[PDB]
Amino acid sequence: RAXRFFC
Repeated sequence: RAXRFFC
């Protein structure tokens, strides 16, 4: 996605 939560 944007890499806020899954990074």
